[PDB]
Amino acid sequence: EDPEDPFTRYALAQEHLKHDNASRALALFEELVETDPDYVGTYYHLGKLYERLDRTDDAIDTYAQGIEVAREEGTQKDLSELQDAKLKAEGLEHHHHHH
Repeated sequence: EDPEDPFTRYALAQEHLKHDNASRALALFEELVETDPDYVGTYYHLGKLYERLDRTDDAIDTYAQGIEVAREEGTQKDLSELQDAKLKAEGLEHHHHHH
């Protein structure tokens, strides 16, 4: 187990969230997207973190990317959660746009 492995650094990013180092967790999840666009588990947790930081628009984008890889690469479990997490984010700022 190295913090370079996708699941390990993902789980470690969750630990950074718990230590209030949300900024360090943010960088981990954002890198997880750019390097491993396949890893659906990132997109959920990164978007949730975006909503915390009032980056709700960025969250919508991350969930949408997640949806594509959830339906093809992930499972229906992933797909439903990402579609759900964005539809509530559409109503946070209530300034959501047509994707």
